[PDB]
Parts: sequence; C-alpha cells; structure tokens
Amino acid sequence: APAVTQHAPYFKGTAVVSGEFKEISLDDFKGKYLVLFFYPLDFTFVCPTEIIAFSDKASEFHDVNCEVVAVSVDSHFSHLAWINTPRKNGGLGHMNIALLSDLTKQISRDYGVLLEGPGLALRGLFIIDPNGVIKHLSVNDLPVGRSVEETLRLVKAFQFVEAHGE
Amino acid sequence: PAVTQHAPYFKGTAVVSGEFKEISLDDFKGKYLVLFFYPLDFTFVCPTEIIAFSDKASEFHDVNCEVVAVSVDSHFSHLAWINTPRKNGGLGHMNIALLSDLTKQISRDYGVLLEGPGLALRGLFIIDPNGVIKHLSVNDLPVGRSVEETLRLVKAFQFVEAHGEVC
Amino acid sequence: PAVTQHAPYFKGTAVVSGEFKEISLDDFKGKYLVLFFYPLDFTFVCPTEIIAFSDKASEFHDVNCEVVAVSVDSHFSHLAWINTPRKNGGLGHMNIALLSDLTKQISRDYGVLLEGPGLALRGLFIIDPNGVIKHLSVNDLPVGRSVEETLRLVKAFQFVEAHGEVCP
Amino acid sequence: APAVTQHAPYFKGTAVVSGEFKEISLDDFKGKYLVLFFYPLDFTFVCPTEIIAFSDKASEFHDVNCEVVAVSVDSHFSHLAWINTPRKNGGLGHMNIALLSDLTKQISRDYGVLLEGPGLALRGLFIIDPNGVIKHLSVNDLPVGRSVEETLRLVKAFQFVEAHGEVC
Amino acid sequence: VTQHAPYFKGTAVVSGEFKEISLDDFKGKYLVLFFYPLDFTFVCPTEIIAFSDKASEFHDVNCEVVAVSVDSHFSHLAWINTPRKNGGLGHMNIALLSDLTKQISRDYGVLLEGPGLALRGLFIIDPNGVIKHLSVNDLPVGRSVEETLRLVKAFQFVEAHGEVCP
Amino acid sequence: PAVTQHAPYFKGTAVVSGEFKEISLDDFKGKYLVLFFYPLDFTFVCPTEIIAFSDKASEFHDVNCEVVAVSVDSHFSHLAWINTPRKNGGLGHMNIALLSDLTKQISRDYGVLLEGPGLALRGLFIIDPNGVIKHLSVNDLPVGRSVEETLRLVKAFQFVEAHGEVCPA
Amino acid sequence: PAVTQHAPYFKGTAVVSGEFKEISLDDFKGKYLVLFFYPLDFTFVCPTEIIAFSDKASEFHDVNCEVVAVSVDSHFSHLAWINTPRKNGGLGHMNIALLSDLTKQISRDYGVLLEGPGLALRGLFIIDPNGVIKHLSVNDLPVGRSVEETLRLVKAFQFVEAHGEVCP
Amino acid sequence: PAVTQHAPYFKGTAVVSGEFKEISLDDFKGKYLVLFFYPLDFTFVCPTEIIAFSDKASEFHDVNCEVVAVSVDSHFSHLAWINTPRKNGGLGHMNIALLSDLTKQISRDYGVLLEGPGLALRGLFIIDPNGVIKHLSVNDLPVGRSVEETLRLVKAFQFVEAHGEVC
Amino acid sequence: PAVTQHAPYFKGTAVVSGEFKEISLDDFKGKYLVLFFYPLDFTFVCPTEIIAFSDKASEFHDVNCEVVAVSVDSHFSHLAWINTPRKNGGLGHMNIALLSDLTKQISRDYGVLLEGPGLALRGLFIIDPNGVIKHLSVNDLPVGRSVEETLRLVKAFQFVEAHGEVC
Amino acid sequence: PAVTQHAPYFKGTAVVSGEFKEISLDDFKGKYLVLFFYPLDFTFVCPTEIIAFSDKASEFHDVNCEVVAVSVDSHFSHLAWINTPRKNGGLGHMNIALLSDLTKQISRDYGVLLEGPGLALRGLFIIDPNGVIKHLSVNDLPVGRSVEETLRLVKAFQFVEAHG
Amino acid sequence: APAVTQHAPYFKGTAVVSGEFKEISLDDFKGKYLVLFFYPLDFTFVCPTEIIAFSDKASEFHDVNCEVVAVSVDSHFSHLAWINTPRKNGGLGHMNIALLSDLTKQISRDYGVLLEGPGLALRGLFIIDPNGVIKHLSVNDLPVGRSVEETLRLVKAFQFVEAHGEVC
Amino acid sequence: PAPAVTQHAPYFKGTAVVSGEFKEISLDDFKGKYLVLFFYPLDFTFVCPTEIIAFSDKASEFHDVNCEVVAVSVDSHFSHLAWINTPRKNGGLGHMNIALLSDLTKQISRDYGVLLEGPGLALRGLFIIDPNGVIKHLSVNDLPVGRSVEETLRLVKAFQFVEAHGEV
Repeated sequence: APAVTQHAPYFKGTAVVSGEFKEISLDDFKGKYLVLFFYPLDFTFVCPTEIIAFSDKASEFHDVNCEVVAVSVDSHFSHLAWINTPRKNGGLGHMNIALLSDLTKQISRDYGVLLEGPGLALRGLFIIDPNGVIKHLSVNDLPVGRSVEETLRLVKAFQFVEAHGE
Repeated sequence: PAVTQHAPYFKGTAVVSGEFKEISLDDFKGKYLVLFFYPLDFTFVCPTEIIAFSDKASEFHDVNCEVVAVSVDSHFSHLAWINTPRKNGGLGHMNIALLSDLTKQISRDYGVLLEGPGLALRGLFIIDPNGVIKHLSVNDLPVGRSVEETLRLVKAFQFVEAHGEVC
Repeated sequence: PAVTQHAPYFKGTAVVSGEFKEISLDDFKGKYLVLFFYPLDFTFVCPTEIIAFSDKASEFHDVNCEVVAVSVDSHFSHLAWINTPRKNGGLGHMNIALLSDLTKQISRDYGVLLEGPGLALRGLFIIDPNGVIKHLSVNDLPVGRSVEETLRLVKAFQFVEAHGEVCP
Repeated sequence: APAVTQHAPYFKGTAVVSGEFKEISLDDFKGKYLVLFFYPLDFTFVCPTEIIAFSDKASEFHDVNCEVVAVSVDSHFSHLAWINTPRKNGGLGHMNIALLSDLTKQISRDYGVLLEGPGLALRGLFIIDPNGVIKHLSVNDLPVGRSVEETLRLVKAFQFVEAHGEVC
Repeated sequence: VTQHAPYFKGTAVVSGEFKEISLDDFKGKYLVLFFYPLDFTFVCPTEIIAFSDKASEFHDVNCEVVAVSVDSHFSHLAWINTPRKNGGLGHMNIALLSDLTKQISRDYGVLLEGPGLALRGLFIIDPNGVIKHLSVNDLPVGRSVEETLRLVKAFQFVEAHGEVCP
Repeated sequence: PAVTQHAPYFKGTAVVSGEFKEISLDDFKGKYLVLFFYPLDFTFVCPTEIIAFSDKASEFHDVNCEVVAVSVDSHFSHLAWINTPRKNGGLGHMNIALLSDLTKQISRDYGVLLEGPGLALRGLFIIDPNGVIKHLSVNDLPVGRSVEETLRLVKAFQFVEAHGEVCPA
Repeated sequence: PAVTQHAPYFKGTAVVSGEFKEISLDDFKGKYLVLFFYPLDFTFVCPTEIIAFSDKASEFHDVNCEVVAVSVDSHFSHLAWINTPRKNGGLGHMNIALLSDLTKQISRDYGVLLEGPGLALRGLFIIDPNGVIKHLSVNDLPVGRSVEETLRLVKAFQFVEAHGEVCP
Repeated sequence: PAVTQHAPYFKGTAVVSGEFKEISLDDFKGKYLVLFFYPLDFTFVCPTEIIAFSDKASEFHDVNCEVVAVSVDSHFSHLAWINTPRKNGGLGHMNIALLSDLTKQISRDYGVLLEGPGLALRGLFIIDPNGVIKHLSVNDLPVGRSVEETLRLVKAFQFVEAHGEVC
Repeated sequence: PAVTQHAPYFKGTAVVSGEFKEISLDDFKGKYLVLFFYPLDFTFVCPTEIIAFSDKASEFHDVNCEVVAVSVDSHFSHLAWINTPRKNGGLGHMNIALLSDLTKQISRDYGVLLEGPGLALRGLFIIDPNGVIKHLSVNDLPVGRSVEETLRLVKAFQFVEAHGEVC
Repeated sequence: PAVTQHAPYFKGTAVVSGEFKEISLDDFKGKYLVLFFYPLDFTFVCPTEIIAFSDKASEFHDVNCEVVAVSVDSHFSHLAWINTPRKNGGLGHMNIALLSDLTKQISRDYGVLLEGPGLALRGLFIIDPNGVIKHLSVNDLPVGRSVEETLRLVKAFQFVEAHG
Repeated sequence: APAVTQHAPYFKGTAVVSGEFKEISLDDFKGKYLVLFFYPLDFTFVCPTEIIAFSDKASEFHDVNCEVVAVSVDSHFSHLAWINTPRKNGGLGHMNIALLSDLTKQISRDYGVLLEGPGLALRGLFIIDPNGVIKHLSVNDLPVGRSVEETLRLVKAFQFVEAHGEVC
Repeated sequence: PAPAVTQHAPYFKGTAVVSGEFKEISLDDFKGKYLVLFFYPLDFTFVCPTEIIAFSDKASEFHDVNCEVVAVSVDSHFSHLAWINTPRKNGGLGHMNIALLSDLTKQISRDYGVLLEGPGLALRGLFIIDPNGVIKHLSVNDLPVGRSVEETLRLVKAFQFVEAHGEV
C-alpha cells in the first residue's frame, strides 16, 4: 500500500493534457502539491460531477502551487473521446486537468485502489506534497462523490502548517 | 487455445443491438462463432475490419454463424464508440456483438494479450458448433484482415462436415 | 482496513457519558459508525476536530450514526481530558464515546498506528450497519478534518442504499 | 513456443530445392520475408491445391522479396518422389518452392503445430519478417486449404506498414 | 531374447488397402518383423522384394512377414504403386506397416533418435510372442531371405524334435 | 534485567521542571539512579509514592543520586498530571523527572511490562554510577513503598562500596 | 518466580524450634509467607537481617504471616549456627524457620541462584495465602532490609486484597 | 554392444593353432572380426557352427577377416575339446581361435551373458577394422547359423564401406 | 564360513555315476560329507587328489560319509573329463560326485573363490550329519592333500560324537 | 575416575591452619596426596575419621604426603566446625586441609556425588607425585575407614616405586 | 553399575569350589554378604598372600553370613591347576573360597576393573550386601596387597550399622 | 575378521615361553623362515595334549627344513610356564622344544580368525607361513579333534618342493 507520511508510489503513463497525449510521471510534480484521484470508468451512466468540479475549480488549485490529475483504467483514447463528448450527452467537454490512463492497471494496483474482481479503481484521492510524500488519502466506495472544496481546504491547510506550524 | 481443442470458456458484458447483455461461449452451442480480437476502441486506425464484419454479418447469419468482436475496453467505451458516427471515427450501428474484456482474462485465455501494453493482438478464431477451434490466426497490431476469407473458411468447414475431403 | 471489506473487530474501555464502558464493534451492528483516530490527549494542538464531532453528534444520531473517537491513551487520560474545561485546552463534556487504545492494537488493525512514536495517525472510517467499511481517510498528524463533510458522506451513503442515482 | 511479435524458432533441415537436396535453415532467410507453412503428409487422398497454388504464385512472392517454404514430417525422399509424380496422377509436378523435411518432427514441435498423437503437423502458416520476427500466424484443421492470394495480400500489407505506418 | 516382443499397433498397407494391424493378429503364428530406414531412397529395395517374392514359402510354414518403416502409410502405398522398373515396389505379398509416430522402432530398440529413422533390424517372433532371433545391420547391406526361412524352419524343427545330435 | 547485570539502555521524553527534555541512561553515569515504574497517570489510586519521592528529592541529590519515575503515558499526559493540583488529585510541582514510555519498550526492557493490558508493574531499580543494577523491587498492587527505605538502601550501597561487607566485631 | 504468578513449589528440611522438620510451600496455604534467601551461614557479615526477622516474628504471626529464611547450607549447619551465641557471630534462639536448600534447586526455582559460586542472591518474596507472589526484591550486597517495611508491605497487601485499590 | 557403436574391449586366453595365447580386441585393429559366442564346450548339441567356421576360415582370411569363437569355459576345456576327435563330438583341428571367458566378463560386456545359468547366448558380431559393430545377431536355441551368409555380410560391408549405399 | 557354523547352502548339477544329477546340501542330511574344491578340469596338474579320493570312496561310504568334488567348470566338462581315460590326463570313471559350480556361487559362499581369475582355491570341508562345518583346510594351487588323513579326521569326529573325549 | 588414570582437576577454598586458602590439584605435584570426602560438617555421626587423620597428619608429612578432607559445605562452615570444641561435636584444631566443594563439581568429578541429596559419599583417593590415582575406595553408610591402613597403603606405594 | 549404593552387576561363570567345577552367579549370594575380589593372574612370581589369607579366614566370614569369591581372567582349568599346587611348592593348595573364572573377561569389564591394554583385572574388592547392593568398593594398582583383617572389620561394621545405626 | 590363503599373515607380538623363560616374539622374528603357527583352546585341560607334545618331539625335523613351530592359546604366559613345569605323567607338558605364545588379550586369535567369541578361546587352527610372511596353508578343526604332525611336515616339504620344481 501507499500510506500517509510515506513517499508516493512512482507512476508513469499516457495522459490527455490540453487535448494532447503526453506522458507524465510522479517526477513531473516535484516541487508542487499534487492531487491524484481515481475514478472507476469513462462514459458511465454516473454523472461525472467529481471530475467536472475539479476541472471547473482547477485554477484555485493552480494558484496554490497544486496540480490535479484524474486516473482510471481506461485507455488514453477513451479519455480523449470522453473529453470530446459534449456535457449534455454524458461527456466531459473541455478539461482543465490531466486525465491519465491506467490501461495496464499497475497504477491503481500500486496505489491500493484496484478492485481485482471487476478490474477497475475505487474512488481514491491522494494529496502528495512537493517532495512526493503522501499527506492525505481517502477512499470511497464506487458510487459516492466527494467535495472539491474540502480537498482544496486540505491542500491549503497543509501549506499553512508548512509555513506556520501547528 | 489450439486448433482441434475446445475453445477456452468466456463470459462478459457485450453490446448487442445497442443494449448490454451477458454473453458466454455456451450461448453459441450449435452455431459457428467467429470470435475476433482488436486492440482498443477509438484509435486513429479506421475501424474497417470491425465495420466490414458488421456490414457482412448477414452473410454469416445465413450460414448458421455468429460474429463477436472483443477488446480490453469496458462495455461503456463500446457503447460510446457505436454511438459515435462513422464520419468521426465511430462505428455507428453494429450488427455484431461487441464484447468487453475489462479484466483482460478473455484475451489472456485466448493467448492474445500483450501483457506489457495490456491490450490484445488482432487474433481471430472460428469455433464450431461443439465449441472446438477449427481455425485461428493472429496478426500484428496494424494490419487489417479479410472478411471474405473468413466467410470462405467458415463455409469450407461446413462443406467438409457434410461431404468430406477426397476432392 | 480497505473499502468494501468488513471493519476489523475491536473491543476496549471507553469513556461513555463520564463512565467507563467496555465497547466493541458488535455494539454498532445495525447502525452506521464513524470511527476516528487522533494522536494524543492533552497536546498543544487545538482539539477542534474532537469538539466539532461532539457538538454535531445529535445530527449523526438523527441519521442512525454513532461516533467513536480513539487514541492510544489510557481511559484515565480520556476522563481527565474531559474533566478539563475547554477554556484550558480540555474537552469539557463529550457527546461521543472516547475509546482507549492502550495496547495500541486497534490502531494497528485499522492500519493507522505509527510504530516508531507509538501513536495513531488521524484516520477516519465510515462503517455501515453490516460492519462494512464504506469510506476511509487519513491525514497527517497536524491537520484537522471537517465534520460537515463527514455527515454529508454518511447521508450520501444512506441515499445510495435507497436510490443509488444522484443524477437524471 | 511461436507467437506473433517474437523471433521465429530456429530451424535447419534437408529440403528439396529445384529437384535437389539442400540443407536450409531460418538463417538462410535473413533480409527476406518468409512464408513458412506446414502440411500433414505427402501422397494423401486430398488434392494438394494449397501446395500447387503456392508454387504457381512463387514468382509473385519472389518479386516482393519473400521466400516460401513448405514443411511436412515426411522424409526428403518422399518429397522428391512426390515432386516426380505428375499432377495428373496426384503428384506435385515441379515445384517453385522449397519442400522441407521435418523427419525428426522437431520443426513442427517448435512451431507449435505438431499433433503428438498421430505424429504429423496441422496446417499452420507463418509470416516471418527480414529480422526473423513472426508477423502473422494462422492454423487450420488438417482438411481445409487457405488462400494464396490472401497470404500475398498480407505480406504486401506488412511491407506497406514498415514503409508508411497507419493513420488512414 | 527368451523374452516377449513388445506390443505394436499401426496402419499397414495390406493387399493395396489400409488395415490396422497389431502383434495380436499374430498369436498362433510365427512373425518375421523387419525394419528398414525409409521408402523411396536410392538404396536397392531387393530385401523387401525378395520377402514379397518368397512370401508364400513363409505362409506354408505358418509364418507371416511384416516390413516396417517410419514412413506414413500413404508413402507405403505410393511406393507400392510405383513400378519396379522405376525403383518402386510393385505388387506386395507382405504387409508394409507404418511407424509414423516412431514408437514401434523405439520399442524394438531400432530407432536412431538423431535422424529419426530405424536401422535394419529383423526379429523372428514365435506363436506366443516370444522373440527367438534378432539381427541388426549398420548399413544398406541386404539380408538373405532364404536364410531367414531356414531359421524359421529351424526354430520349428527344434521345438518339435529337441536339439540332441544324431 | 537481573542483579550484576548492567541496566538496559533507555531513552525518552520526560517532563523536567515543567518542561520537556530528552533523557537516557547515559545521563546518569557517575550518579546513582533510582528508576521506578508505575502503571498509569490519573488513576484513582493514591499518588503518594511519586509525591514522597519528589518531596525527599534533595536528600537523594545530597548523596549523588537521581530519581526518575516512568510509565507508558505520553509526556503530555505527564505534564497535564503535573499541572493538576494535589487537592484535585494531580502531582503539582515535581522535583523528579517523569519519563514517558509511550512505545512501551523501556518497561519491556526492564522486564516490568504487563503485555495484556499494556502497562507497567510497580518496579523499582537502583542503578549505580557504572549503570549496574544493585537492587530491584517489584509490587503487584497499589501498595506503596517507603521512600525512606529506598534512601537507606542507596546510602548502604555507598557504605559497602566504601567500607566493604565485614561486620564490626 | 515473577510478581502476579504462583510461587514455585519447594520442599526441604528446616530447623524449627531447635528441631528438624520437613516443610514445603503447601504448609503455608492460607497464610502469608515472607520467604527470603541469603548466601551462607557463618560468614563475617552481621546476620542482623535474620536476627531482626526473628526478633519481630510475632508481629508477623499476629497478621497471619510466617517467615522462612533459606540458603544452600545443610540443616546441620543451620542448627549449628542457631546454637552459636550471638556475641560469637551466631544466631542464638530463632523464632523463624531456617530452611536448607542443600540441592540448590530451591534457589534455582526462585531465580536467585548464582550457579558459578553456587549460592543464592539476597532475594525476598512475599507470597499471599493462595501461593501468589505479591512482592519480590533482590539485593546485590548485604545492605540489610527493613523488617518494619516488610511488615508494612504485608499489611498493605492484606488491606488491598480486601478493599480494592482506591484512595481511603 | 549395439550397431554403430565401438565394440567393447576384451582380453583373454585363447587356443590358437593348438597353443595358449593372450588375445585382445586390439589384436584385430585393421581387420574385420567375426566374434561369436556359444554356451558350452562338450554338449550334446552338434558343433556344426564352430566346425563350419573352421572349415571356411581361409575364405574369411582371403577378405582380411578373422573369426573368434567364445564361451565361458576355461582355455583348458577349449584345448581338450579340440583334441577330441570330431567323430566323438569333439572339434578336432581348429583354424579359428577359441577364446575363453572364464570370468564371464566378455559375455557381460557384449550383452550376451545369461547371469542365472552363467553362460552366453548365441550372439554373433561383425566388427570392422576400426572396431565398430556393423552387424549383430542373437539366437535363442542351437538353430543353425549360415557361414556363407556371415561371409557374404563381411564382403557386403567391405563393398559399401568403400563404395556407398547406391548400387 | 568357519568351523562350528552351519555349512552354506549349495545346489547344482553333478556328474554321479556318469550321469547328470541335481544335488544339494540337503541330500546329505544324516551323512557326513567331504566337500572339496579344485581350480579346473583338464589342466596340466596330475588329478592325483581327485583320483585318490575316488579310489578310497567306499572306505568313506563304509563310515557313512559322502565325497563331492567341486569346480567352476560346467557339468559337461566334468563328463568329458570323466570319459577321458586316465593315461591321457583324464579321470577315467569316478566313484565320487563331480559338482559343477558354473555360476561360481558355491565357491563364493564357501569362501574359496578367487574373483580375479574366477576359479576356486583348493579348499576342503568336513560337514557333519546336521550340516555343521567341523573342519576346513585351504591350500596353495600346487599342493598335495591326503585322503587317508581326511578319512582319519572323519572317523575321529565320529569317535568324539560316540565316546566324548576325556583322557 | 579409575585407578591408573590422572586424578581429575580440582580448585577450591580450604581451611588451612585456621585461614582461608585457595588450593588445587597442581599444588600437590611432587607429593603424594590423600583426598577423601565426607557427607557434611556438624552431623551427629562422630567425626572419628577426620580427627584421626588430623592426629596422624605428621606421620603422613614424614613420608611426603599431604591430606585434604572435602565435603560440599562452604569454607565458612568448615571454619565454624574447626572452631567448635572437640567435646561439643566439634573438630578443634586441625592438622589437615578442609576443602570446600560448595559448587559440588569436585564431588561430581571424583564420582562420589549423590545427586539426589546433593552431598558426597565417603570416598578416598591416593594420588601420586605426578597426579595419577593409585588407590580408591568408597563406603556407603557412615562407616569409618582406617587411617593406619591408609598410611600403610601410602608407604607401600612408595616402597614399590623403589623396589617392586 | 559398579558404584556404592547401586545394585551389583550380574555375573555367571565357572568357579572352582572345594576342588570341583561348579557354575555360580550373583544370585547364589542373595540373603548373604559377599566379598568379591579380583586379582591379575594365576601362577605369578608374586606370592598369593592376599588369596591364601582370605581362604585362611573364610570361616570368620561365614560366622557373619559372608561368602568370599576370588576372580581373575584365567580359565577354571588354570585355577584348578593352581589349587592343585601345594603351597609348599609355590601354589595355592586347598582353598576355602570359590575361585571364579572370568575367561571372557566380561565380569571384570562389568565391574570396571578390567585393564583393556594387558587384558587382566586390577585388584578390586567389593562388599555386596544381602540384597545385592554394593556397600563398599576399592581398587589398587596391580602390585599392592590389601588387608583381609580390614575387609572383615568392614563387613562387621556394615552389619553393626544395619542392626543399630551409629549416632554416638 | 580372518585371514585366508594367498594373503600375508597378520602381524602378532606377544610373550612366549622359550627355553623355560619369557621372551617377546613377533611375526618379524620369523622372516626368511617357514612358520607353523598353531592354536589350541586352553592349558591344563583333561584333554591330554597329543597335538602339542607331538610337535615338540618332531621339532628338530622342522628345524631341519628351515621351519619354526609356535603354539598359541589365550592363556597367560605364567600358565604356559606352569604347564611346562608340570611333568607329562601328571598331564603336563614337560620340556618343550617349541615356543608357547601367550594370547592374553585374545587379539592374535581374533586376527587369525580362530577365536570363538562366546567362550573366549581359540579353535584348533594351524597356519603354514612362508619366508616372506605369506600364508600357504590354513587348517582349522573343531575343539576336540587332534591334527597329524607328519602331515603338517609333509605339507611344508611340499610347499618347498613347488618353489623349486614344476608340474609333469
């Protein structure tokens, strides 16, 4: 497993970034906070409100030296097609955050959020600091969505403690 | 998976006539089944193989044969790909089943999974009414294969089953 | 301690309404349970998370949810912290149970024990009436979490066990 | 053993090449494409149209830098005798392609096409690239013949891809 | 010797047709079982032909003759259908048994594993499936059919009259 | 830990004069150390052993002896217990160190940890200037112990080192 | 031999009221027992500890407590030492039992034997009426032991075992 | 003792032209050797085989071939059998060597010893000039063994070994 | 074997009165038995001892003692040697049994086999009516052994059995 | 330990002339040695053997032979027993060493330890100037050996190494 | 085992008793004391003083219920030849004690007196009681003669102690 | 284990009675000479000694052909001497012209394989040993029966004869 106070497991994969395919990795985020979250599958009948809320609020994360990356076991071609589906047809539309592909499933496995039975991720969220250390993790059962505002709050509070103690 | 052996059992969610249906190797008993594998939905390779099989499905249906295409994508990707129009790299209406191998086990069982990238080679299997493999072939990821040759194979196997080899 | 698995059994002495009561996971069979861990009694940190949970306890009860707080301190420490008034960094009265983990085994089974120092990370578990873990989260030692977001989640899990579709 | 994207298994054996005995190996094909195909037995009651069709079209393969060799578990003496039986009579007449003998059965075994029970090969075909990597394999039950034109089409199509990738 | 002939089964060419034969078809008779390397070689085929020419002589003393190679039964038939004047066998009075799997030659200790073909081995097997005589040659030397006949007669004589000298 | 054994090395956070300080066995070289374990802070049991040691602390100091009390409680527990006044059940001012054994390893190393409930027996150790255990004592119950007698023992060990064991006769 | 556990069983020959008697741990069932070891009879160390326990033997008797002294000497030596007058380094009259541990197994069982020299450390055990060890101490050296502190210890055990652990 | 392999090495005492002489396999380098085993000297079986070989010995010399008969008897039995006139079941004059295998080790090494009764089967071996076994045969019982046919084999090996397999 | 222990078992084919007979140690229950070994039939040593034993055979029978001569030769050599007239180095007719040790196991079990050359030392055993060894002697290959002394020893054993042995 | 073999090693504290002294087998090289064991100091059995050896000790010294008594008692008991009036069950003055075998290893190594009660049998050993055991004897009960006979044996061994 | 307080090891053998061969065992001596002693060899140039002295005194032993048996590694035939040699001629003459043969040397081995190098017994002596317990043992080197008077004193002393244990 | 014919005689060393006195003799003393080494059960038996006496009388006849005769039993050398000093008319040996070797340890009989382990005495075995220590002849009789000295002598001459001559 990953665990709070421990260096985050290394990851590398193909992501959709600003409608391009780009390889990314844990090392790209050196010196920045990272919010890494998992979701089960592209294109489902579940409302993409969590992914869309992170995309809508990305600028709030960017202004506190924090990046946001979404991950699922779908291919990077699925992610791009999801992105190019209009919001009114189940789609994501424009994304302000990277959608990373975990086609081999190793990333979800390394992050301890893979359901091996069905072969998809639980809804896991990780806040990783500028040194690759995991500060916060949470995991929800497949159906339930979580608060963007609360994640932002946490990221800020980690920063506050860095700079001013407890 | 070898010619003359029973085909490995498979079960999964497929897109069949725009709906999600559980299908399995046993659903095909008494029928010929062309099971073929492709790498991924929505790539920049035009889906001409899948589309050609779909356009010719009724030629298979008239010889007591079903056709099922398989990839490691989920059944949701499958449905979205069907619902994307052809002019946009989609499949549009499909006359064949699109089977999801999300767990990758079906591809593994058929000896077509590339483990590194986590996707399947382009492998094709003709399975007879008792579930025995009569023909397999496997192509490297880029090259498309021939629908009319597949149909000829299927009919050649039926001819032999009814008449024999001697000439 | 993974989501979708049954919570590990626990048993220990808690300070429940100013008495010592032996308490176990079996006591919550048929209810939701927020089980959270904190590092230490009597620190120089604002115990705001613990108080916030006691203040909003009625609201968790109103949705059939119990709240249990837990740390590696003795039950004697918990009592002494409760009897310290809030104006002096104490807890004052508490509407939630404070479970003592003196043997450190409950923090160990919930995967939140730091073995070096011998105290628990700030871990939180939402457990359903079948003892199944629906949600977990862990924060590093200093940062407090949000009670209202916890309640929101308990409600949202309940909504799903009745409709499962927060979307037309 | 043999799978697409892997280097083909090494082989060496005696072949009939232009009515003459020659020792040939996979190494003799470096720099060239190779269609290697197996058939069950010389002199059968099944019209050998597959072998004849390949020999007739050997020129077409030669023109796109591709050699063709047929293999069965028969001895090279059976191969030559069959080549010397006229087509009128169920023979092969002359042959524009190498006829390789797998008398020890080890070639068929290495290519995963030997049936151990009767000791003869299934109708397997392999397309092997100039670096000896397998690009295509197919296997048929003993009775059914494949299409030579479709095999040519495939060879040309793998060539097309090394030259131009694919983006439609 | 003083030992049972290993069991064998296979497809033979017998009077121009395919028959499945086994050691058990030869209970109550003498069997001469000989192996040769390959059909259609350039070695002179005069051993097989002599056995065919003299087959009736062996029948008259209740003895069958079976030639075996590792060729298929199709090869056997094709070799039988090639005129003698062309290096073929022509009409055959004895069974030509196919050892395609090579297991018969292996069981009889005559298989050269490396090239995968039989040496020129001959076995005289009695009515109870006991081996009375064996001989093996290194090379395309041919053996005398008359002398084989003599040995069969001599084994029969001994079993009827003992071996005491007159 | 038996007698003529060196005392097991220990290290930890202690409250010393109302302030947190890291201490260890090394700090006591060239001194006598009285090291004693008690089960828990804040119990209903009489705290008097700790108090008597604190009151008489100067008397141990005058014979080159230091006194350290230990339990499995955190150092925060210990301080809160110190800031709890005596009338109220606390310890008030402490003239001796209160060492925290949060990890439980010190109790375990000194053979006094009860692993079942995870707390220490009431053991006392007199350790000499070379870190050799001259005396050990263990009680299974909130029975007290004379601080006067512990001082007597410490003086006696010094007497015998200086004069030996021969009876005046 | 650990506080909370049952005292190891012992048996052997003691001097009691100038006489040889077999005594064992079972003889003290229902009573308190101070059992204490010393190294040797007739040394040049003052036997003030042994004499002091003897002098206030009846104060132990009055609280249902017996005192047994043990070393690895024979009972013949014990008797001789009892018969040496105190001005000469002897014991004179003894009101406590002097147990002989000639095989050394008693010291070995109580974890007080120094195998190398073959004599006991100065260990003292307070054993309750059920055979449970309530108190133990071991000294490196003849530093004496307060007899009055052992008595106070005995009475405090008796008080707690009746009343519990609370602050009167 | 298998065709195509080197003949096991042997050494022992033989009767040669009426005398005792140590012979070994190396004595035969550069010559063909016919080496044959028989059970016992002095039985009630007609010694037709040994006598026939002896009478045609010079025909084998003419093609550079030597003949050695062997049994598990001592050289003394050999000599005494030689001095027994032919009309009494003796061998009379011998033109071939009679080798003794008293320890039974030659017969073991050649794969012809029956251990239970402690005597050799009727094995015959043709060994070429380099000591390779070209031909072996073994008979149960005191059936014949043609000498003209043994000779013809020796001539045939010589031919092929110089000319090859083709006629 | 050793004086005092039961004689090892033996069984084999003997020449008895010019004919082949299967004999064994059991055939001699109730009789004394003189069992001696010699190296080989038909050697250049005078068969002085064998012949002397045969001349005195009835003297042994008179005292209920049999005599068996043994060697590693076959029973067929024994016969030939018996049917060779004494003046030609043969034995001429024999009044004692000549037992064949062809397998060499009898000499092995009696402790007189030389494994190197494969023949027996000159060993003699006197075996009582219950099969106990009462006397053994072993000699160098060239030696003279006396029948009269052997007969004396047999009688003396018979003496001791009847009358004890107190001076 | 059997006759004709080297005596096992021993080291211990003895009472020699009213003082404690460490003595060992090595101290006796070049000399004969009578080493004998007895059960316990201060028993009710009259100390008859030990007193006799002490009385005749000079007769042993005269022939180059020390005498050492040994039991499993401590050297402090030994002293106390020596400082007890002979008319009180005591030994009074002693002219021979009293060796303490508190660890019982000496009794063990000389094959006279009774492991059950933890004390030695009445064993006696004559050891020669090179450490070789020349004579040994062991009794069961309290029954007494003869000092005259032991003295005789010693003289007899000495005579032998000189005459035969 | 040959150690004091232990049952004496069993022996059987041929003895010379009153001029006749007789087999005797340890069992024959049940209910009686037995002095069992060993010497190296019959017919030595060392005069047989030890043996003769015991024989002279045999009846003083019988008075006290004690048999005496001498043993060495010689055969019973040497014993008898030695007894048949008059004392006036260097021999033993008439013997009033049993002379046991230990030809196999097993008796001497079992009594721990066999010197394995030369293969003869040391001069050992054993007093065995009526139930076969060894009460006394002693061993001298080969040359040195022991005392019959002393051996007799011992036997009486053992009996004395048995009849009335020795206090003072 | 025992020795057999064609083998070198096991070395022996021992004390023998030679010319009425003790001498140490070993196999080495007999190099360059023939040796008759014979075993008998025991001195002083009621079986009067034909075998031994007969060898002594014929002693010179063996000395004449370069051959020594040594008699051996498991008896001590003192028994040997005592037996020699017993006059023949009394069932003794009288003068001996042959060495009488003593095998007290029984090793020599054991090494020559003539030792009966049950009773610990030799069988009546005789060995003829050559100048080079090689056993030419062995012969063993059961305990009661005597061997002929003439035959033994005939044998020695026969062995010598064969060292000089062939076989007509």
